[PDB]
Amino acid sequence: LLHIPAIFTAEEVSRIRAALEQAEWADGKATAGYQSAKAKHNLQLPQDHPLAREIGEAMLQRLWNHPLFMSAALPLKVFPPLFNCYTGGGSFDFHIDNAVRDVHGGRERVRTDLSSTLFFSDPEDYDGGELVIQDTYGLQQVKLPAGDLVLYPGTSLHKVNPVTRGARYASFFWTQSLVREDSQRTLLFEMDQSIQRLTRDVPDHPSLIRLTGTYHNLLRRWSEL
Amino acid sequence: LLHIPAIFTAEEVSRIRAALEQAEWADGKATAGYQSAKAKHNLQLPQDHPLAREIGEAMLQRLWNHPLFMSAALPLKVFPPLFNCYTGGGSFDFHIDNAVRDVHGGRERVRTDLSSTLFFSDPEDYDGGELVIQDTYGLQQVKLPAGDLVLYPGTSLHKVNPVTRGARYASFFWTQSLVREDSQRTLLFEMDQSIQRLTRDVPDHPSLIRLTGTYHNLLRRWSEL
Amino acid sequence: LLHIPAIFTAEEVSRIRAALEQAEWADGKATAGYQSAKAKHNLQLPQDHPLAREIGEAMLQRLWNHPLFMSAALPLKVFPPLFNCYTGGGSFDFHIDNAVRDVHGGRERVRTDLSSTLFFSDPEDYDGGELVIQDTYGLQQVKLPAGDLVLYPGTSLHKVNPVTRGARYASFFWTQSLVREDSQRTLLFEMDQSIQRLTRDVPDHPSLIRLTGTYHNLLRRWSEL
Amino acid sequence: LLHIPAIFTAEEVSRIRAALEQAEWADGKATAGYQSAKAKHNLQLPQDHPLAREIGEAMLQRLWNHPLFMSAALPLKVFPPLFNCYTGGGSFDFHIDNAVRDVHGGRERVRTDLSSTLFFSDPEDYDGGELVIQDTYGLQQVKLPAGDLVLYPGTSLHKVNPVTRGARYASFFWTQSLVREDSQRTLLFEMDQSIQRLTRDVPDHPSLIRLTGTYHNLLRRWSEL
Amino acid sequence: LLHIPAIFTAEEVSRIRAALEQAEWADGKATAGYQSAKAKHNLQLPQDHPLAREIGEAMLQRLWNHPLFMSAALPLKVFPPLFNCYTGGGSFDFHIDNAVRDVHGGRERVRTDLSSTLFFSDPEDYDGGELVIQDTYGLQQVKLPAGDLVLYPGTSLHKVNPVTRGARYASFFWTQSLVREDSQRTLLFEMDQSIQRLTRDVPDHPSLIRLTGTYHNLLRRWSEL
Amino acid sequence: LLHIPAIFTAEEVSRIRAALEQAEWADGKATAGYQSAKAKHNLQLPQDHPLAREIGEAMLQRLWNHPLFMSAALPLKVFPPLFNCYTGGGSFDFHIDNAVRDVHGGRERVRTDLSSTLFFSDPEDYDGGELVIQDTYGLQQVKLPAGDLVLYPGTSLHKVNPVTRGARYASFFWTQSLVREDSQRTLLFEMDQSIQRLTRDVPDHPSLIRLTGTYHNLLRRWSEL
Repeated sequence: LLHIPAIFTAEEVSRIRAALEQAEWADGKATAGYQSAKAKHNLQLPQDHPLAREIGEAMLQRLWNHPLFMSAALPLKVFPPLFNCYTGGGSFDFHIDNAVRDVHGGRERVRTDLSSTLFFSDPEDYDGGELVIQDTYGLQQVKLPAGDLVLYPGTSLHKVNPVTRGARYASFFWTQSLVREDSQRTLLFEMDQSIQRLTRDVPDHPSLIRLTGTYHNLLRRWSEL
Repeated sequence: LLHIPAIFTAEEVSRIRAALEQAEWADGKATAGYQSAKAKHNLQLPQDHPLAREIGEAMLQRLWNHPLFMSAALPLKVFPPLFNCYTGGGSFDFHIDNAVRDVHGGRERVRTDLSSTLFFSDPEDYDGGELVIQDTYGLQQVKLPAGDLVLYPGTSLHKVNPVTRGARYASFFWTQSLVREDSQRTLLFEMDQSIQRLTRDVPDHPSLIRLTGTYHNLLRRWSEL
Repeated sequence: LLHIPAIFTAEEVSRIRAALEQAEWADGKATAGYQSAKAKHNLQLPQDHPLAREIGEAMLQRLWNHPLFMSAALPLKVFPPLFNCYTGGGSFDFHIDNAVRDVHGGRERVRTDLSSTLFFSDPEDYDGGELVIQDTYGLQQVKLPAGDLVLYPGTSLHKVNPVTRGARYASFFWTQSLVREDSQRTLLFEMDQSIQRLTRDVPDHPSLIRLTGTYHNLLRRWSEL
Repeated sequence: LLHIPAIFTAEEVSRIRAALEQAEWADGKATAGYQSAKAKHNLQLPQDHPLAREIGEAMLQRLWNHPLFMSAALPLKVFPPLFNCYTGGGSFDFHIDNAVRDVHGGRERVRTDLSSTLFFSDPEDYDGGELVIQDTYGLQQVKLPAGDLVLYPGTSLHKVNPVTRGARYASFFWTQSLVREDSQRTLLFEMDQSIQRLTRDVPDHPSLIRLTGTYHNLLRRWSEL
Repeated sequence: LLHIPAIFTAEEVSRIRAALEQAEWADGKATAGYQSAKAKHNLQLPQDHPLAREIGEAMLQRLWNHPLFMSAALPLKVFPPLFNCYTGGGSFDFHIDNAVRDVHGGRERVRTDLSSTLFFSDPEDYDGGELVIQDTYGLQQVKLPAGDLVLYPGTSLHKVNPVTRGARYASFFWTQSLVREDSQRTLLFEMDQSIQRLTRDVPDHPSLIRLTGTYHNLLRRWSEL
Repeated sequence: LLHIPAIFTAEEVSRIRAALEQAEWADGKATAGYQSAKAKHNLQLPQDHPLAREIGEAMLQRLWNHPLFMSAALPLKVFPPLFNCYTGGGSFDFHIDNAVRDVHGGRERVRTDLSSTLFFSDPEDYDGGELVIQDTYGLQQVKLPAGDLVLYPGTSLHKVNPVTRGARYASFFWTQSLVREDSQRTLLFEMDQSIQRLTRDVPDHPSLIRLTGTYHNLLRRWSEL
């Protein structure tokens, strides 16, 4: 799990949450097939609601210009972000995301390599509502400050606990990475961090260009696009 | 070889075949390059003939909504269906399909993972014309009722026997699957039928969600798009 | 990080630890290459020590008959277990395990797909000594009850904190799995657990034999031996 | 499904069957696991039976000298052949073969890439006893002349129908190929046959040496050993 | 390195060079990210300069209809060709190309499997300016006649030596191949040349269709699109 | 083509060549199979020759302790070195090496990932005898000083030109690498050189241990053993 903070500033988050608080919400089951629909009991904006289209586009521009998201996710496709609200006991029980998610009836299709939640509500403003991620050998609970993003592989079973007080607004989306295998992405991420550290401490060292070549030749071997 | 019956109803097949019988046909060697053109001796509609465009689109809408085709083929791209007529001795001797088929000057290009024939003529309405498929260790002959589709891997050498009486009308196309390797697709197909059977017999069993998670993680590992 | 408890019984662990307390120890910088030897400040038994070979053989027999270890590790090769002691400030600073470890006497070489530590000391009897495993975006600290084993991928930088009070006795080793990729092993492990759960609940269901066939076909696709 | 005829001569087959007719048989439920032993209702020779070891060695010598078996199977390991008898209603209901079979003595483990049955009984001499191999979209039944072998991928559920009259004697085994994937083995097999055909027809052609290099380069890319 | 001569005729090269000589040149550092920009000291046309768009399109059509380029490169994407000029000491020190190059801010993104330079200056018309390609085990210097193309893998470190007299005009671009691995591309290229040679010497041989089938099944196995 | 000089000292080379000059030689066609034997017109020592086994063991001990050979070849298996003599017009026309070579004593089989020739004769002492290696787009000729080794991928057609004056003595062998793919091996080799250069210039840099971890994780991903 990668926590990427402050995608939006505090004033931006306040503006976005105010619009979400005043939006006309629809039943969340519309974007789930008949299976995980049994587990989904929240509210969602329609995909092409103008607020969802506007903030989704704003999220994409921020993420494509975030060095941490670019390095760790190596994004190729970002599914148009969806917006949900858990309140009044709303929840999303344990489910796996579909391997391929269609956009506008299959115009674009996104392999769900990575999943993400961007929190638009303060953790003090709702009870429950934790994003619970279950791996093979353990569980992780995530409840981040408003404006922060969590990034985790699409291979995990996850759920959102019921919200028992207040309301939780967030955006969620999937990313198809250039690099499908998470162990390969993390290897590239760690190697890039090492190269960045060496560039600061000892720039102009001839081994840096060759290690950069190694990094990009790995990307050549592994990138699908 | 997968036989998918009744893509169209009997009344629809009668309408489609009547239009095909009244269409203006061209020499089939147009679509074949100067290698398999020596083996191709049939009639074909031009690719953008309005009948070929109309029934091709109707064909895609039915196939995209057919659970058997969706599960077995896992389609990503469907080449715009071509339409042919074997009559008066027309035939297509043994040939292999090109690995990549270009659409409209290469705007889209389809890797020919799977081949398909949709029969529009009754088997009783023509002699010969069998679709003969030769794998490494044997041969299969296919002559299906009108409205039925045959699906088979693009890796095989195949031919159409001469038509010595009547006329054989059919559509043919290739599919680029999300999953390139046939053994991977069949594993996924078999797994899905097992999960479908368990959902019927014992729904809400907690292992069903996890096996569905397994299926989609395999699709996540194997899907190219 | 998989926790496999009670490899040995509490009585057995006491006998093993008592023997290790009376053993003659060697400087740990004899079995790590000169580089990781800079980070190594602990005690180790020589690989030809009879006590190390005796306990190591007992560990192998237990592990090769342990369903949890067999399923999660899918072992092909197990490097002969080594035994270390951390006491009086002894530690092992951060290091990466060599990808291929040669076994004394030639012949065998083990790809270090999985790492493991079997704890022989009670956690309350020593201070510090935690096994710290560095992830891409996380730290994990491990200090398990005596007789328990931790299994983790060999792809991680790890270390052992200094033991300030008491002594920490343990065995460590590496495993070459049939399945190299950790994401594949966990997928197989999860699938097997789901099948056992279904086998208990609804036996003789025809989907069990087919899903078992799916499991072994995946093992057939992925196993290297 | 590849049929390899006349591994042994007719005279040899009569001697082998006569010896097997006079041998002391054991219950077949001693070689397969619990799940498969439920489906197993036949007779088998113990793996240390001298007749099984003598005939099995004779099978290995013939198979390793057989150009057809060598090319289509590309064998790396052959599991020591086993011998069974189906008579008096004996059968082996549907089952899948374990992906990895351990050889007595502990040292060797065979990935079951390919399955094989060598028939020692005349098909006219017994009723039933068909080897039924279940495909994704088909069923294949095999009942071959005495002395003939069938070679087929280990990825299929298969069974043997009850023998209602007479007795069916056969040998079965598994092969770990150099080339794990069946589509790769068939590609190599077809390519080698084409080269041999060209070698007979137009020898000394400079493209023969280069295509042979292509064949071995593919074997270099795909062979695991 | 593949040398493909006479992409353009002598008269066409003269016309193109005259326009390049009269064009308004900009600093090259624009296309170089902040890294290789320290190594880039030449002149480039803006990407959408009408001369760059016109000749890039003209190169595009010539290459798509060139049998040597189609077979060796197996192109899927061609980055819109860039145009540079080295003069007055201009050079490009050692650098590695980025694995993924974006077109117009990411509408299309090209994996840089292959790199290419098309020379528009006569070697006699400038001093220095050699394209130097450093492999693991050696260096190659390329300085080709005007109108000729060089094709080489994108995995190499390369540079252009300073031009100390005259001026060097050229176009450069990258190609994403259908087949990512260079060893797979060369195997296909060599095998295609063998099949072409056999078709000339002995056409209508039944092994040619099967080897062509082998070639296309390899392309089916390896092509990404 | 990697050139590894001075496997033996000049004094050692003189003793080795002096022994080979006095040894009893055999027809080279006994080793190579037909087709390759058609192109083989040289002398070779039998594999049970004591001089071949003595020098061969000396080569193995030197190579296994040579950092350059260890890094570039990443050897898993080395085929017992063979010894040949070219003189009086003796030659070896173009040929590919078999992908899998069996070692005489049974048991071991070597995938011929890499080829090598150790020169025991001074290049001035014989005319001709060049080792010609044919690439996809070029030819390389090798005639190295006595005691030097050439290492090159096993994927190439190669030959030895006739020796018209003098005699050429050499040892040749194949290596199965831990890493099958040549592009992977060179990537690892280049990465290791970059790490070693950095280790000398800026030791104790925290990026060195992490980059070493990256190297071994790549080795963990790619090594087959």
